[PDB]
Amino acid sequence: KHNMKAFLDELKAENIKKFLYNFTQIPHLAGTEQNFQLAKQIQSQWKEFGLDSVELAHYDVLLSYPNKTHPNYISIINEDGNEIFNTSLFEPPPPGYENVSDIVPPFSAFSPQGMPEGDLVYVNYARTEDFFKLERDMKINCSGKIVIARYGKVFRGNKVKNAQLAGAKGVILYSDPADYFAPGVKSYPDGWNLPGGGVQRGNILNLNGAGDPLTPGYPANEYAYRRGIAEAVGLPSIPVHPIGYYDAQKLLEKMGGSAPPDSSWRGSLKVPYNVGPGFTGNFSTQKVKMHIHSTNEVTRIYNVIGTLRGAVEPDRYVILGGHRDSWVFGGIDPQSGAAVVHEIVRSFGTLKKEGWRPRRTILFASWDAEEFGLLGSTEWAEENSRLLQERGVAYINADSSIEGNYTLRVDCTPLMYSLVHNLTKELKSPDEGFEGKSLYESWTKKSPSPEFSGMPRISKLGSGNDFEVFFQRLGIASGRARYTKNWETNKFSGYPLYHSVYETYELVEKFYDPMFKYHLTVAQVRGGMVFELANSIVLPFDCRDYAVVLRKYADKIYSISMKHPQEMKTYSVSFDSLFSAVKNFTEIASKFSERLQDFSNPIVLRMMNDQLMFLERAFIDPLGLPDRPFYRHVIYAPSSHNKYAGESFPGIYDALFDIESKVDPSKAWGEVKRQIYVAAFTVQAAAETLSEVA
Amino acid sequence: KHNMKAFLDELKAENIKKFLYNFTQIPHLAGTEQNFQLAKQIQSQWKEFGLDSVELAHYDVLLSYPNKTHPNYISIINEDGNEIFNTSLFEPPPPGYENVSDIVPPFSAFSPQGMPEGDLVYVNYARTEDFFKLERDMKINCSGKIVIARYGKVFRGNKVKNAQLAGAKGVILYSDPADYFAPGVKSYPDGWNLPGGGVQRGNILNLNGAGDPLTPGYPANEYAYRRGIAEAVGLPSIPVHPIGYYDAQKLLEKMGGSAPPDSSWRGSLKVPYNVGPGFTGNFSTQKVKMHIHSTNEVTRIYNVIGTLRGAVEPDRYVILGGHRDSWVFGGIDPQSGAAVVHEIVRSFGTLKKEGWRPRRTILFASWDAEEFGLLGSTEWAEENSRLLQERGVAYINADSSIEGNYTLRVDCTPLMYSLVHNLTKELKSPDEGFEGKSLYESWTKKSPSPEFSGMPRISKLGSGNDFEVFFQRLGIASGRARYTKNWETNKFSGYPLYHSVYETYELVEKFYDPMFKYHLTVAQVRGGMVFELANSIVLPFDCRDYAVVLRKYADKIYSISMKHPQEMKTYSVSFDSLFSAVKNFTEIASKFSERLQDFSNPIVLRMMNDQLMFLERAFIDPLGLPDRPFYRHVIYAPSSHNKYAGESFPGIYDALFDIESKVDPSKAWGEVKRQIYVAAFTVQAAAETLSEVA
Ligand SMILES: *[C@@H]1O[C@H](CO)[C@@H](O[C@@H]2O[C@H](CO)[C@@H](O[C@@H]3O[C@H](CO[C@H]4O[C@H](CO)[C@@H](O)[C@H](O)[C@@H]4O)[C@@H](O)[C@H](O[C@H]4O[C@H](CO)[C@@H](O)[C@H](O)[C@@H]4O)[C@@H]3O)[C@H](O)[C@H]2NC(C)=O)[C@H](O)[C@H]1NC(C)=O
Ligand SMILES: *[C@@H]1O[C@H](CO)[C@@H](O[C@@H]2O[C@H](CO)[C@@H](O[C@@H]3O[C@H](CO[C@H]4O[C@H](CO)[C@@H](O)[C@H](O)[C@@H]4O)[C@@H](O)[C@H](O[C@H]4O[C@H](CO)[C@@H](O)[C@H](O)[C@@H]4O)[C@@H]3O)[C@H](O)[C@H]2NC(C)=O)[C@H](O)[C@H]1NC(C)=O
Ligand SMILES: *[C@@H]1O[C@H](CO[C@@H]2O[C@@H](C)[C@@H](O)[C@@H](O)[C@@H]2O)[C@@H](O[C@@H]2O[C@H](CO)[C@@H](O[C@@H]3O[C@H](CO)[C@@H](O)[C@H](O)[C@@H]3O)[C@H](O)[C@H]2NC(C)=O)[C@H](O)[C@H]1NC(C)=O
Ligand SMILES: *[C@@H]1O[C@H](CO[C@@H]2O[C@@H](C)[C@@H](O)[C@@H](O)[C@@H]2O)[C@@H](O[C@@H]2O[C@H](CO)[C@@H](O[C@@H]3O[C@H](CO)[C@@H](O)[C@H](O)[C@@H]3O)[C@H](O)[C@H]2NC(C)=O)[C@H](O)[C@H]1NC(C)=O
Ligand SMILES: COC(=O)CCN1CCCc2cc(-c3ccc(/C=C(\C#N)C(=O)NCCCC[C@H](NC(=O)N[C@@H](CCC(=O)O)C(=O)O)C(=O)O)s3)ccc21
Ligand SMILES: COC(=O)CCN1CCCc2cc(-c3ccc(/C=C(\C#N)C(=O)NCCCC[C@H](NC(=O)N[C@@H](CCC(=O)O)C(=O)O)C(=O)O)s3)ccc21
Ligand SMILES: *[C@@H]1O[C@H](CO)[C@@H](O[C@@H]2O[C@H](CO)[C@@H](O[C@@H]3O[C@H](CO)[C@@H](O)[C@H](O)[C@@H]3O)[C@H](O)[C@H]2NC(C)=O)[C@H](O)[C@H]1NC(C)=O
Ligand SMILES: *[C@@H]1O[C@H](CO)[C@@H](O[C@@H]2O[C@H](CO)[C@@H](O[C@@H]3O[C@H](CO)[C@@H](O)[C@H](O)[C@@H]3O)[C@H](O)[C@H]2NC(C)=O)[C@H](O)[C@H]1NC(C)=O
Ligand SMILES: *[C@@H]1O[C@H](CO)[C@@H](O[C@@H]2O[C@H](CO)[C@@H](O[C@@H]3O[C@H](CO)[C@@H](O)[C@H](O)[C@@H]3O)[C@H](O)[C@H]2NC(C)=O)[C@H](O)[C@H]1NC(C)=O
Ligand SMILES: *[C@@H]1O[C@H](CO)[C@@H](O[C@@H]2O[C@H](CO)[C@@H](O[C@@H]3O[C@H](CO)[C@@H](O)[C@H](O)[C@@H]3O)[C@H](O)[C@H]2NC(C)=O)[C@H](O)[C@H]1NC(C)=O
Ligand SMILES: *[C@@H]1O[C@H](CO)[C@@H](O[C@@H]2O[C@H](CO)[C@@H](O)[C@H](O)[C@H]2NC(C)=O)[C@H](O)[C@H]1NC(C)=O
Ligand SMILES: *[C@@H]1O[C@H](CO)[C@@H](O[C@@H]2O[C@H](CO)[C@@H](O)[C@H](O)[C@H]2NC(C)=O)[C@H](O)[C@H]1NC(C)=O
Ligand SMILES: *[C@@H]1O[C@H](CO)[C@@H](O)[C@H](O)[C@H]1NC(C)=O
Ligand SMILES: *[C@@H]1O[C@H](CO)[C@@H](O)[C@H](O)[C@H]1NC(C)=O
Ligand SMILES: *[C@@H]1O[C@H](CO)[C@@H](O)[C@H](O)[C@H]1NC(C)=O
Ligand SMILES: *[C@@H]1O[C@H](CO)[C@@H](O)[C@H](O)[C@H]1NC(C)=O
Ligand SMILES: [Ca+2]
Ligand SMILES: [Ca+2]
Ligand SMILES: [Cl-]
Ligand SMILES: [Cl-]
Ligand code: NA
Ligand code: NA
Ligand code: NA
Ligand code: NA
Ligand SMILES: [Zn+2]
Ligand SMILES: [Zn+2]
Ligand SMILES: [Zn+2]
Ligand SMILES: [Zn+2]
Repeated sequence: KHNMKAFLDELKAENIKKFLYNFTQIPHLAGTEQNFQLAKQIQSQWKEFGLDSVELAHYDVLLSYPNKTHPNYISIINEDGNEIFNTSLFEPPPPGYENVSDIVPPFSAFSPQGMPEGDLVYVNYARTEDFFKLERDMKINCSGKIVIARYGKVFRGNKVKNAQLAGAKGVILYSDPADYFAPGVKSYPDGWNLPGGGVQRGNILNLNGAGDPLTPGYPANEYAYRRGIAEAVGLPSIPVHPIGYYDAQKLLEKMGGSAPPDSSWRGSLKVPYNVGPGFTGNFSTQKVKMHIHSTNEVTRIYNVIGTLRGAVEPDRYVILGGHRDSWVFGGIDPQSGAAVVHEIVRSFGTLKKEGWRPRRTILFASWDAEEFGLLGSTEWAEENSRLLQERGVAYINADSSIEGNYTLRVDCTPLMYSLVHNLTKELKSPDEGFEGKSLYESWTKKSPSPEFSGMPRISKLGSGNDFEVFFQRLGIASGRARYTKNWETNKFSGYPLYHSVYETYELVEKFYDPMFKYHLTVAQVRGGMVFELANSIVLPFDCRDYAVVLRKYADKIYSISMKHPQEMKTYSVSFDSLFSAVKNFTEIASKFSERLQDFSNPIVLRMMNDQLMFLERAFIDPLGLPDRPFYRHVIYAPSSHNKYAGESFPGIYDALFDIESKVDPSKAWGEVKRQIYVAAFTVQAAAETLSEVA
Repeated sequence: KHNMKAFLDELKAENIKKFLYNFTQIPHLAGTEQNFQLAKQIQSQWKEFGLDSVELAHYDVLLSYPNKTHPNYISIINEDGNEIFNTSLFEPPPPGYENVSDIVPPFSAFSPQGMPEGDLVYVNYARTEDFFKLERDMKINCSGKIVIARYGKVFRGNKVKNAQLAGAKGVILYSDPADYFAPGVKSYPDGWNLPGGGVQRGNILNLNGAGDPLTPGYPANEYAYRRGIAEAVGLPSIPVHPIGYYDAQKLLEKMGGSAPPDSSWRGSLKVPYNVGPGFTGNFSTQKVKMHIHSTNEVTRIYNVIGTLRGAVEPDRYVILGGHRDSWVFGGIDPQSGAAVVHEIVRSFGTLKKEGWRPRRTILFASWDAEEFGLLGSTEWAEENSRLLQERGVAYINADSSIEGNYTLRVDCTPLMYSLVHNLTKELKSPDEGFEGKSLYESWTKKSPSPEFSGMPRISKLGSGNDFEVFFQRLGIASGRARYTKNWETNKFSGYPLYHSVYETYELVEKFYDPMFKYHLTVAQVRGGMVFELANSIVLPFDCRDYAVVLRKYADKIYSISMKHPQEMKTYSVSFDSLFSAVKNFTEIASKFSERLQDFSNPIVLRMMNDQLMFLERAFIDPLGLPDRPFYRHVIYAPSSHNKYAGESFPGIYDALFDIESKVDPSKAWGEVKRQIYVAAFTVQAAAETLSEVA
């Protein structure tokens, strides 16, 4: 029989391992010839595997590269202008890769050029609250200072935006062992920790969903009109560069001025973590100087798009997508994901060769330039936005399959919760101690839901990956899944070797997943979701699960506002309309679910499959959120303080944030009330898409 | 049999006449008790007629009314401040209505209050080109002047916006006999001409699609957050008032300063039409003073929404809508339309009582507050926008059924051209001399297409009526049809008694349509279109007709740009991408049409009906046109110089308009190129919705 079990049994750990090895021998930086060569290889293999069509979709987008003959670095300079300390020009390459060429040195993509010199201020993680603490409580002024911030806790683009708004003239990012060195594990190559010469690459844009900085709204095709650089979306205005902790120690050790305000500001290095500004007495005349010479350049990128045409509803698309470009070798990010997609394609293609087709069309995507701002997925969705919003059933992302070896991690729309619970109950746990038990059982035991006993934790989608255009701009039901760590060590930093030259095939094979069993489990979860989405007669979405979370989010946002009881009285701020809408959604969703159970009529079916498919769509507001026109989903947006985190009822959340500091409270509370109305209206409108249609 | 012929034969001229009489005995001003009473009557009768559900949908919107105890008027004042001439306080009521109460006196809805005094400037029709002529050629400065403009040629809101941007401190509108008195016909009540005491009411907003000025984007429901008045959409900033030609003659006769620049500036009154400023020598110390005391007030309005549930595709909506509110009695506008809708509902309901249902759902709408800015249709579409954009097949408007008795007028999307040709070939001409001939034949003979022999003229949709939200904001295929005049007399002014107290039942019964045969023909055209849209197995849209017009519009816009060959060379302005997209659309549309002919499979059918339904939808750009976020259709928008007229490729048109006067040509031509890219991209994206789906 050709059923989900046939699909799942065809997936092989050994194949994933072979593909990962194949994808990680050389760097595949976006816009480079090697990444175009890999794109062509994937296109050819997906054709071989049996897909109906496999095309490259190319765009010309703004990318950023260091200057090969004018290297980026940072110095401590003395009063004569002699550079007495220089940060490294490259990470020491790992064993056996010391002759690999075209390893891009560490840099912050899209940094402007410049050579600013000044006194250092240490700003902890450079979060909104770190700058609050500096300016409001400690009275330290960052204006015209170079700030030094540790990576972790929030997306590095938000750190840079925060530093810029504080008046910094430059930003130095570094990896503190507190955040990137797990106690009792060795540094690469003898364990999975970050060595002191290791450095995390990454872009520092604030795109807010825009895609290519030069063509917001429209695909960067051959005849596109581009903005000039001065009007580009999301570029930083001050130079930025990342360093490892050997070099950071040299920059931090001489720091003077004020003490750290508390122990939450101290990392693990043998330094005081003084905030500054500037160095202690002996060295007070020394300064820090950055030298940044990277250039932004419009460069061609290539997505591979594979199609497996649906037998019954070819005009309904279930999308499995993940990126292919990497900073260096991409051992985890993204090739551990891409190897998993390759094996999924292979398995579906085996079934297709035996005569099977899925009910709905499955689209497979190998995205380019994800690392430079989700550019390949966003440009392709801008090109195809009309097809996607009228036909897009679901998008399953497929970046890194592992960031640990402890348990499953799922972030998705509430519409997929029941699908994920059901599927994981049918899959075998790969975990030691759970032999013969379901993935659901092991996952639930290791990662319990905070709300419900006997259920596992499933998080809201945030951002910083290729589902952003599909979910928060276009309103297509989206999900992601990977193996993860126990979050009770170095929390809200990912894995230590993230975006470093040390993220290699050997990292994975030796330290994360030697048997490729976690990879296989992740292929079963991602592939299984795609299979059910593309093949179930009734779409496997439960609208009642949206009703339950909407109430939780409404309680949360109400609780935030209720910290200001006097202002809620003065300005007549009521949440009644939002609770009413959520109550109505709950009642209508319950009734819709009864009809979905209680209806041989393919029009009623497809009518109801359309109501299911368009339910995520109904949370889109075509006017977008304030000053973020590409974040249109009213229930979920990336946190305005951390692109990685999701925020619920983001319009109301941002209206309430730090509201006690606004100069005009009547105007600020007016805007809170405006966002309440928008959210209540959108919830009610979404509910009404589930009512009887006539 | 229950087929279109059964539907059409059930329609009766005598019923339309009875309904028109019933709807026009008292005024039905939006927001008044009498208009709520009529709404309740229509709701009750549509239920009686057999519709499945009939609901009122109410909103609280900004309306505008004169102050009953502080009347609006204009004076000529002398140097002592004695008011030596006053304009009328009311139109002399027609025979037999001299005791009807609650006739709203003439006023310009949404005028601010004020009592400005100053010298008059006569500005012809107050068009963009009239102000160009004044400022650029004649060197007359309107700053701080009261302008007097004749009605006609363009929507009165554009006149006011143009006067405001010229620095006027007030606007006086009047009806010139040149534009509102047809040679050789008598004034009401003895003919259909405007008497000298007659005055045209009408709002002077510039909403650009926004709907209620206080709630752009969202329905004005019970919990809506409203903008303050200062941030409202579209309100004029200077007082405005309309007068008849007896009073205008008194204001114009003393005008001095410069002569009219040419005869296109002279109307029919026995006055010089001097432009001013101010009066001739003897009277140079006299001034004009306005007294405006109207108030804007949030007021409840009521739409009636009737549903006839579809038998096979209940989740597909074909909408017949027209408004019910009137300025006074609404003898033509809108009750000649509403009586026609009432009879259509009656006929469909007769068939329903015999057991028939249409294939798709038909929604019937009696809109409120159309006269105050399309408010009722727009608020309802804002409320239901998600249902309408995923389910809306078509919208047929149904305002005034007659504006003349000469021939048919149709303005619609190209997607309806073939439907209209086919239907009119099956209908009988009501015209004298065409007994036994088709409506198509009489219409084609009297109103030939300018492009094609043996075809009738069908115009682009403009605006100034309730289809605006459905077509230009939401991208639902839309059309309108009515009987019209021969446009070779007083051109681009409508009918003489438009928006006057004289627009009565007797006007229609005595002078326009004594046998109600033109009304019946219009009921057959509107009703027949609805019938085919709601009942044809394959949607009756021909995508090839869009391809033909796209080429015509691309040639037109290219020809405008080619007036500036030097700048097109300097700035590398090419239309190649737009022509390529139009060529592709033509090829893909031809192939789609072959498949539509060449496919028992209801999924392929409905898949292809979805491609047809979503084709108009594909011309929407969710970012809207520049500074007009609610005009989202890239092919059609209301002219930025005249809301009544449609403009094709409006983004490029506005970028090219008066471009030779821009101070920064590189920036201006850059924006032309940007709009070319947007238009070429949107045409190609629309074409690709017609490609094979996978
Ligand atoms: C959750 O779902 C419920 C439906 O079960 C919605 O309930 C509606 O709530 C609104 C209030 O926001 C009600 O609005 C009121 O309507 C009255 C007229 O209603 C009649 O006509 C409608 C046709 O639209 C019928 O549906 C209805 O059954 C009645 O026949 C108005 O008279 C009310 O206005 C008066 O009172 C208010 C409040 O004091 C004053 O401000 C006004 O000035 C005026 O005096 C009022 O507008 C509506 O009737 C309810 N519908 C139903 C079917 O019960 C909730 O709105 C929904 N939640 C959200 C967030 O949408
Ligand atoms: C009307 O419809 C036609 C399709 O019939 C479209 O034609 C496309 O036109 C674009 C130009 O805008 C072509 O783009 C060119 O693609 C080359 C690579 O194409 C290969 O890969 C694609 C996969 O996407 C295949 O479809 C294709 O068959 C080929 O296998 C590039 O190499 C070209 O770039 C080079 O030349 C340009 C121009 O000189 C330089 O600026 C570049 O720097 C570079 O050197 C170029 O990008 C595209 O190939 C065409 N497709 C097909 C199938 O023919 C029209 O675009 C469409 N009109 C509109 C408005 O959309
Ligand atoms: C830190 O690095 C700086 C800069 O060095 C340069 O850039 C780096 C990224 C590497 O690619 C280096 O190889 C590269 O040189 C060092 O300061 C520089 O020192 C050099 C050599 O001593 C100076 O060159 C001199 O140039 C003048 C020309 O007028 C001659 O008089 C001299 O004979 C000599 O050739 C150079 O001027 C100087 N540059 C700057 C910007 O200060 C620095 O020594 C190094 N510090 C360390 C390792 O502690
Ligand atoms: C044009 O109309 C103005 C204003 O008249 C008023 O408003 C109109 C819309 C109508 O509703 C009128 O019925 C209404 O009166 C006329 O000017 C006004 O004339 C009256 C009567 O002569 C003046 O009243 C005077 O008030 C003072 C109070 O201090 C006394 O000294 C007088 O005994 C007398 O009662 C009024 O002040 C004056 N108003 C203004 C604003 O000028 C005007 O006569 C008329 N012109 C015509 C018909 O040619
Ligand atoms: C209900 O739910 C809840 O309770 C919500 C809970 N909740 C609410 C409150 C606190 C909170 C915090 C977080 C996080 C904070 C830090 C996080 C992780 C990192 C940091 N700093 C990090 O760098 N990880 C590396 C892998 C991830 C990026 C990685 N992606 C990329 O590398 N992409 C590129 C390009 C991206 C782009 O340009 O946009 C890049 O980032 O450079 C991946 O996705 O694997 S996640 C998440 C949820 C959360
Ligand atoms: C291919 O095509 C082509 O060739 C396109 C050709 N083409 C291109 C170039 C020249 C041109 C000019 C025109 C016109 C110019 C003036 C016109 C008519 C009037 C004036 N002035 C007028 O007042 N008519 C009264 C009835 C119409 C309004 C009447 N509507 C209302 O009364 N509505 C209210 C509220 C509206 C709102 O608030 O928005 C109001 O207007 O007050 C109706 O629709 O019956 S139409 C049309 C097309 C055209
Ligand atoms: C990753 O795996 C791919 C797919 O197996 C490898 O690419 C493939 O490499 C082989 C051997 O080089 C190619 O076959 C050769 O073809 C040429 C003619 O073009 C011929 O001269 C040789 O004799 C040989 O038959 C094959 O085309 C190619 N397939 C692709 C790109 O689809 C790739 O080498 C692996 N990469 C690494 C780093 O291991
Ligand atoms: C995840 O799995 C659960 C458990 O199987 C699914 O819920 C179950 O769905 C079935 C099929 O629709 C329900 O069966 C129905 O039962 C009623 C009788 O009460 C009958 O009227 C229907 O004809 C039908 O037989 C079943 O009740 C229901 N079980 C529970 C506990 O809710 C669920 O649908 C799955 N989720 C997804 C997204 O697939
Ligand atoms: C326009 O036509 C409508 C519909 O025919 C007229 O309204 C209807 O008027 C009649 C007579 O007044 C109403 O019947 C009456 O009902 C009351 C009880 O409510 C009773 O006291 C009387 O004896 C009589 O039976 C009828 O309800 C009403 N129908 C509606 C509103 O649906 C209306 O009068 C006409 N208007 C004009 C201006 O001619
Ligand atoms: C308006 O009326 C015209 C004329 O009736 C309609 O065009 C006609 O549509 C029919 C039905 O699809 C076409 O018949 C087809 O003919 C081909 C053979 O060439 C065959 O392959 C198909 O199975 C089918 O029998 C017919 O060719 C076509 N006539 C013309 C002159 O184009 C048109 O569809 C109507 N428009 C609307 C919107 O309904
Ligand atoms: C990368 O840096 C080098 C310099 O280290 C740049 O080459 C110089 O560019 C300047 C300014 O245009 C010229 O005046 C010199 O003649 C060049 N010098 C040398 C030594 O080649 C180069 O332009 C930069 N590359 C990029 C892509 O920006
Ligand atoms: C319409 O106009 C009348 C005046 O002709 C207004 O009534 C006056 O309002 C003023 C200012 O608020 C009061 O001081 C007076 O006591 C009122 N005078 C009279 C004679 O009644 C009235 O407010 C206006 N109506 C509206 C709805 O604006
Ligand atoms: C910080 O320093 C700058 C530059 O000297 C100054 O202009 C600014 O006002 C200061 N801000 C605060 C909050 O002290
Ligand atoms: C793999 O699992 C073991 C057992 O818990 C753990 O000690 C080790 O740290 C894990 N490896 C990684 C990379 O997390
Ligand atoms: C018109 O008059 C005003 C007011 O006196 C003046 O400020 C303005 O500059 C003048 N404009 C032109 C174009 O002459
Ligand atoms: C009705 O038609 C006749 C015949 O052409 C014409 O003379 C008369 O003016 C028409 N009435 C109206 C209101 O146009
Ligand atoms: Ca873009
Ligand atoms: Ca509104
Ligand atoms: Cl992922
Ligand atoms: Cl109409
Ligand atoms: Na384990
Ligand atoms: Na290695
Ligand atoms: Na005639
Ligand atoms: Na009359
Ligand atoms: Zn990644
Ligand atoms: Zn990454
Ligand atoms: Zn009207
Ligand atoms: Zn009107």
